[PDB]
Amino acid sequence: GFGCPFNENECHAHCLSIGRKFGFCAGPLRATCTCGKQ
Repeated sequence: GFGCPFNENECHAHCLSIGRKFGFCAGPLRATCTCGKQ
């Protein structure tokens, strides 16, 4: 995905910064991140 496996901390913190409290990278390619609450 966008963050993992490259930078999970970034994707994670990034998603966490948009209100979401959890989330990971969405898709295999560096597209976006899948937040736990969209």
